[PDB]
Amino acid sequence: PVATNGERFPWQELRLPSVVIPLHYDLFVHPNLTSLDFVASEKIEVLVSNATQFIILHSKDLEITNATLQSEEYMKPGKELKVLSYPAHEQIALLVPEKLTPHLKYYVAMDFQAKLGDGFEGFYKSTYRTLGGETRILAVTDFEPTQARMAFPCFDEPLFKANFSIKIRRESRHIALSNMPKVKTIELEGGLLEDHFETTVKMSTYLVAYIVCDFHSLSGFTSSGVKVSIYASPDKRNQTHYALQASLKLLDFYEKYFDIYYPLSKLDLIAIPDFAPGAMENWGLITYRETSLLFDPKTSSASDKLWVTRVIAHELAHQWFGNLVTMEWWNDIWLKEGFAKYMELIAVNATYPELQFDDYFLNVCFEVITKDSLNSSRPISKPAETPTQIQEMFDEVSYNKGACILNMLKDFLGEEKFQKGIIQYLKKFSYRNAKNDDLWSSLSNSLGENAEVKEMMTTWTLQKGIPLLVVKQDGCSLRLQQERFLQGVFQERYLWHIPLTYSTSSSNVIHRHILKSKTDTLDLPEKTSWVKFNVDSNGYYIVHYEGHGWDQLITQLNQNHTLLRPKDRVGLIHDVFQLVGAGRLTLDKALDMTYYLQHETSSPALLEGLSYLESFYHMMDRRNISDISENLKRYLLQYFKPVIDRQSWSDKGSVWDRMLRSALLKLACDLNHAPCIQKAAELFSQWMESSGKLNIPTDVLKIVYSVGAQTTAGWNYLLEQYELSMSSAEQNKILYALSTSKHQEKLLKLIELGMEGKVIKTQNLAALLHAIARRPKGQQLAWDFVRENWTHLLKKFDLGSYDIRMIISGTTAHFSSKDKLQEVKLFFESLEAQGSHLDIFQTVLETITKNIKWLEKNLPTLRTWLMVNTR
Ligand SMILES: *[C@@H]1O[C@H](CO)[C@@H](O[C@@H]2O[C@H](CO)[C@@H](O[C@H]3O[C@H](CO)[C@@H](O)[C@H](O)[C@@H]3O)[C@H](O)[C@H]2NC(C)=O)[C@H](O)[C@H]1NC(C)=O
Ligand SMILES: *[C@@H]1O[C@H](CO)[C@@H](O[C@@H]2O[C@H](CO)[C@@H](O)[C@H](O)[C@H]2NC(C)=O)[C@H](O)[C@H]1NC(C)=O
Ligand SMILES: *[C@@H]1O[C@H](CO)[C@@H](O)[C@H](O)[C@H]1NC(C)=O
Ligand SMILES: *[C@@H]1O[C@H](CO)[C@@H](O)[C@H](O)[C@H]1NC(C)=O
Ligand SMILES: *[C@@H]1O[C@H](CO)[C@@H](O)[C@H](O)[C@H]1NC(C)=O
Ligand SMILES: *[C@@H]1O[C@H](CO)[C@@H](O)[C@H](O)[C@H]1NC(C)=O
Ligand SMILES: *[C@@H]1O[C@H](CO)[C@@H](O)[C@H](O)[C@H]1NC(C)=O
Ligand SMILES: *[C@@H]1O[C@H](CO)[C@@H](O)[C@H](O)[C@H]1NC(C)=O
Ligand SMILES: *[C@@H]1O[C@H](CO)[C@@H](O)[C@H](O)[C@H]1NC(C)=O
Repeated sequence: PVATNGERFPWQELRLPSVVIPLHYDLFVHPNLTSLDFVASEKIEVLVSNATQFIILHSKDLEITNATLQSEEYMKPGKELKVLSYPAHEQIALLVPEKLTPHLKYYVAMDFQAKLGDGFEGFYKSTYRTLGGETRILAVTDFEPTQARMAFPCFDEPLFKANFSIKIRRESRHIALSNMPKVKTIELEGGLLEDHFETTVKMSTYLVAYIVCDFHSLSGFTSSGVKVSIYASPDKRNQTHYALQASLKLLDFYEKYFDIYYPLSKLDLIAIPDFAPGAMENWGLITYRETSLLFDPKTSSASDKLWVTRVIAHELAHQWFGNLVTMEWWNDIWLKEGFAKYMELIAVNATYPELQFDDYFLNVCFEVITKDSLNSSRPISKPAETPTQIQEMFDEVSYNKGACILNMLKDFLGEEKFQKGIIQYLKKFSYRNAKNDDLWSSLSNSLGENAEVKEMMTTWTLQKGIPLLVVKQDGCSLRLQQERFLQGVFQERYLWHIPLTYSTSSSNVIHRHILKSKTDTLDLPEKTSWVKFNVDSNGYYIVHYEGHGWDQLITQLNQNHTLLRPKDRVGLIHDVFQLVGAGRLTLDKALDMTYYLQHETSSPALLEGLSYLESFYHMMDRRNISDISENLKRYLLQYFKPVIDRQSWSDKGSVWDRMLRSALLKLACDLNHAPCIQKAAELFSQWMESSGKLNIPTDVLKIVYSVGAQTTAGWNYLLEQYELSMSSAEQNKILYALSTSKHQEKLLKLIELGMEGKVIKTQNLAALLHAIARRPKGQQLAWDFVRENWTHLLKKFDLGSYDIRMIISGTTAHFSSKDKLQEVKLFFESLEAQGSHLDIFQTVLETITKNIKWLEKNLPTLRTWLMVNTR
């Protein structure tokens, strides 16, 4: 069953056969950054197991021109092979003239060439702007999951590990980096230089990497002698300082924490200009977006600092979770991505406790629950096959839900027993691969009535959705049922092994009960006012207090809120508003709970609460529901006047202090509070008049620019300043500010530039569209554009890239009318070209219907509740 030139093709599965295992790759690459193409050769030391007529391996968009097979027994230098190509599985078959012999080592050699990548995949070209306005080319790799094969032919599944010796030829004006450090640089006849790189460790193909560029570094050494260097564009070297400092502290932490040294002499962190993902964990050569790594204190803010620290810690943790211990197959991608996200917490809490990152980790878990509460959610670990359905595994479920469900398990086993379990996991499967079950046996065993942790996690990993815990308190006995939590019912299948954590009014001691059933009972050792299940919200479930249970907790908040823990509070605020969407509580209960927030000073809770009230304002503003929006404006500005007026247009104070400032000054300026608009307007006007000279504090930088962008003069100068900027973070904030214009031609212009890709890089287009679509003046525009340019979009990105998923989601999911639901339905059916299908078509439809339902069921309550206040 087969093509191309002619005949049958030996192997039919899209997975490779087990029979021939690579041990080592010699790989020579000769890129040309004027021609924008490359020539290359490799030699794959392979080991046969079963006898065979055909070697099979991956290759894509590669012209193969010579293919020889040598041996050491057998047939010494050396015989030629025939190449069959089968693009539909991205495979090529090497036909041999002789049934190869078991247990012997051969050498597969091919010459191959291709144009440098045109997109964000395989070995591609990126560009950057010099301070002088020069444009400069570099070449870079991104192979995850399956684009190693676009750069050199190989056994491109992450189970087929091997050693890699890379050689790279280059002009004198460039450097070459790769996974390993550079052993030597030999000069050649014609003036060109060639760099030789230490042979790698055993590793998967998706992590192999190499770059050619004219970047400058800053370097440092960890206590363990590792040479960390931070590579970036030449005129951006000042911005590499924080990343160096942090990575140093972080690698020290990770080394000790895991009790496993980082194996390589060096670890490079490079800031690539055209970079689709946030970062990529390429062993010893970690590639990052400039916003994931660079930092300029004149222009990056607290949040940016927190983000850069977070991604650095994420990618450094990958060096152990992923690279050192790789998953067997892409179905279990979370073992890498989830653990890496979890370790951000542990590592950043340890190295940078001033950042208060653990309060922010709750945020990330809650934002998961929001998407995980629909029918069309999926498990963190489900099977995967085709080139599309592997790319579908890359999102936030396999990632954040992963990290939260791990964070739960830390709490249930304690930091010390959890740590010891992953130390053994890492050591037991070092330089090797591991399944889901291999992790659980490692965490249970660390005699003997059993931790049977497998059973507990089978239900959190391989099963969809999230539990709701309902509790009734009749005097001194507690009723406990569990249900699947959905966002529209009145579920017939599911059941979790959910550890529980309750506290009471009587004492603040944490008692623990587990559970492995639909129903259960537990009596408390006291009569008491309230119970609060899920302490600090370290579990990944939602609590509903049926009977008077909710009302007690709200009267507790209004009386003396500090008798609940500050994380206990954010949990309750969250849960209440979600249960309104569930139809288990009524909106007035939720809105009444927001009264205490004029006394709340824990910014976690205060920001959470405000986010719901701001969320409602924006729902109302996008629909033209003026009477409610104008009331909700007025409520937010009068209630919360004290805390708004207490805010300095400054960079002063803690991290949460600075984030609260940015939030509240944004809210005030988004709701047209004349004092905040006039201050912002002054700061911008002084700035533009001085021509970049004055300094807007970084925490009000978005606010000042966005207000400034309402005048035509300001918008045009901001777009100009965008192109000249040397901070990708300032640029980010400028792009937001530009996308808050009311002028339709201006919003379109931004989209057109983002298509064009020269001034506003294409990597920013999805976020840009979503920025526009969020607002009432651009929600239609953005929608029209995405439909009318679907073909035009799908040249620039493949579906289902993260980029395409966020273009669909970001232009549609905020809709909340029956009309627009139909428009989206229509458009989604229309895409039964190859288009249909993606999982995100369903989840958008369910998201829009959720908004339809929420409005019909709760809007008149929101209207009256606001009118009750005004009296
Ligand atoms: C990728 O392709 C480039 C051309 O597109 C090539 O640049 C060229 O390099 C040669 C020397 O290496 C220059 O020619 C020189 O040599 C001849 C004698 O053989 C002399 O007649 C000339 O005076 C000169 O000394 C070309 O001038 C040069 N082209 C330019 C404009 O720079 C790159 O070297 C290739 N890159 C790699 C790394 O493969
Ligand atoms: C491929 O990588 C492996 C490690 O994954 C290398 O094996 C190391 O070899 C040295 C010298 O024999 C030993 O001291 C180490 O114990 C090995 N590493 C570990 C930690 O197991 C091997 O050198 C590489 N192979 C090639 C072809 O160079
Ligand atoms: C190779 O050998 C073993 C027998 O030892 C067999 O089980 C395995 O299937 C063989 N590989 C194939 C697919 O021919
Ligand atoms: C394949 O191309 C190489 C280029 O290095 C050449 O030396 C060789 O002669 C070619 N193969 C054969 C069998 O001629
Ligand atoms: C950063 O500033 C220092 C001193 O002010 C200067 O020497 C250097 O050129 C600057 N670096 C960059 C990349 O702008
Ligand atoms: C946060 O960090 C400190 C150590 O710096 C520790 O006392 C505390 O237990 C940590 N919490 C978590 C979630 O690890
Ligand atoms: C959830 O919703 C619809 C209708 O109830 C159902 O057909 C669908 O299969 C469910 N979601 C998925 C993708 O399982
Ligand atoms: C709230 O309760 C705390 C703890 O007893 C107490 O210190 C404080 O004075 C109380 N304040 C109010 C507002 O009742
Ligand atoms: C939307 O806003 C416009 C401008 O204020 C207003 O004229 C119109 O009444 C609103 N649309 C509807 C149908 O309410």
